[PDB]
Amino acid sequence: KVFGRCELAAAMKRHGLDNYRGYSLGNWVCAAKFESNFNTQATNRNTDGSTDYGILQINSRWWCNDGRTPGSRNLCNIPCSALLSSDITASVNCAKKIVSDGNGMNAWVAWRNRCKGTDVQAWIRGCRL
Repeated sequence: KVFGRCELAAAMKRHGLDNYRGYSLGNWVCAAKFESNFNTQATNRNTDGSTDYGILQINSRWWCNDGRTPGSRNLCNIPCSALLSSDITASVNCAKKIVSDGNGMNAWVAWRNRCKGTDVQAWIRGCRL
């Protein structure tokens, strides 16, 4: 499922991301934008052979189980599959653990590189929230 910009913000907000660990709703929408382009089914192979999954491209080395990542962890105790469904619950829940991990939203390289310090409020401009 490809979410619309405000439709993702709404779902995100309903699942308690709005200001989670201090990161306002605009940051999470910006990060989704650049990680998956609002598509739940986005996957991408990292060079180490782990795979990034979902709206927020959550990595299998640490956070989910895909059975094809030698030496990895499944710290969100989910199949990476869960991160690709229309229902963003698993994704949001697993984002919450990642962003709590000590490094904040920097855990997402695209957010650091493309969202950090930008007018992130733009991403929620004009949404019924």
